[PDB]
Amino acid sequence: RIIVVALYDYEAIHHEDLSFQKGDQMVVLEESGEWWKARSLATRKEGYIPSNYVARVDSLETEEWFFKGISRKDAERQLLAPGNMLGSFMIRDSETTKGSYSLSVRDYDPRQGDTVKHYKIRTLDNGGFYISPRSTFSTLQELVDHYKKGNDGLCQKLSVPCMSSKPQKPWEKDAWEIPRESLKLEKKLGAGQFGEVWMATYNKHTKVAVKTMKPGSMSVEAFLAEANVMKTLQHDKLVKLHAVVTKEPIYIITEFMAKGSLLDFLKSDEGSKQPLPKLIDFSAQIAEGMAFIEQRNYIHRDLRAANILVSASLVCKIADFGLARVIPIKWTAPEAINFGSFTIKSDVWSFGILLMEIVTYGRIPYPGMSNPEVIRALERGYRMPRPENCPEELYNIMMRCWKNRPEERPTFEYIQSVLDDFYTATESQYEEIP
Ligand SMILES: COc1cc(-c2nn([C@H]3CC[C@H](N4CCN(C)CC4)CC3)c3ncnc(N)c23)ccc1NC(=O)c1cc2ccccc2n1C
Ligand SMILES: [Ca+2]
Repeated sequence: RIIVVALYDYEAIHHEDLSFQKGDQMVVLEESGEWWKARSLATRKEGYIPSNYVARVDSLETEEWFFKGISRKDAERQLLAPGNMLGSFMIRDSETTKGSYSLSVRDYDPRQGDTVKHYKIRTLDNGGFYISPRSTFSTLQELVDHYKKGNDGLCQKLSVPCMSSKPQKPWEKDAWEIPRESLKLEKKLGAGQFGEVWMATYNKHTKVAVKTMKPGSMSVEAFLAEANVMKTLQHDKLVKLHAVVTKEPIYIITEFMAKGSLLDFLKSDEGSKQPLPKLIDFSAQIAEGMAFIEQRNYIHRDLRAANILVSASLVCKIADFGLARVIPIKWTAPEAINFGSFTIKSDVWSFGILLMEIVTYGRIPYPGMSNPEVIRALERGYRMPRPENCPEELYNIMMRCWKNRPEERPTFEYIQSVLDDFYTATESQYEEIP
């Protein structure tokens, strides 16, 4: 008999899903991935729940101050998000020391400003935890209680856990292919050569974006096999593919991103208020999604700010992964223009051009130059000059992306790592403490 507790409130919106409140316990009847079948102990109702809204009773996940599967760089992002404060903290899974835990605390340095600091939490036998050998605790819960009153060596005494908002509800179960009838397409957001993008609603309670495909050269079955495969390549930095309407014209359904494209966003008023570190943070999120593509041995083919989407919390996600592989020379590598050699390394070239888009708040690449003019300039070894608000070191990344030989271009794994810690010396990623 397996009992889970509700981490968040959930209101049912489908046929068989259960509503519940935070703290509700439930008996697990089935584990089916995204949705579990359960019995509420509160309502005695049987039905489906999102499994990301529950954790085993008394597991660490149930604690306000604990964040499962969260990286150094995400801890920092979350802790730097609106809603938090000096001393805001989390205990999380250690990223570099598998099986152990780390503390992340919101701090403030005069010389640099709001920062997040990291402390290794240490474990062995005894089942105990210490950050510094003298100060020892039986449970993680005792550790947090300590560094809540007074900062015994810590940069900052702990105040309140980091802020969590509720996770995205998973798409309805068994609803990869849906009837068109399930959709209300409410606002045309854009339209072009291959179809349209619309703001829609799926069965009344879910806002989605819908891409409608003009019937083209491509087959129907040939288009769905790619979507089918693309849907399995889920990542936090790729827009979520939810569903498809298989009858012509093909509708593609993704999560809705509140801020539209990175390009429009950068050019908006709020866009122009983003300081360089944030612009750098955006690049790092994009590099992360591309690291993932890279590691799975895939290729985007059409990387640029028009194909990056911004959520309302300002999370960047790569869009149109898969599409340019079924179906703009200024973002394309010379080998790809000249011979059609598209590779992860030609995506790397595109990433450098996008990095320039971000630093220039959406200015077109090679301003005042035509496509032909660009082709020849690059052949003569020209590169865009460093803009004003661009640190030399950020510009060197761009230059490395634009090496004429594709083999000499960095990997996205290395770009991400450079972008992630652009203001942090390796030695300084984790605080010391006697
Ligand atoms: C639902 O499908 C998609 C939707 C979007 C999308 N575009 N826009 C704006 C962006 C600015 C635009 N415009 C810019 C210019 N300004 C001036 C006006 C506004 C208007 C439209 C959005 N706004 C909010 N949420 C969204 N999800 C989107 C992008 C890609 C896909 N599809 C895929 O990614 C995809 C297709 C696909 C096909 C096959 C396999 C995989 C596949 N995938 C992952
Ligand atoms: Ca250190």
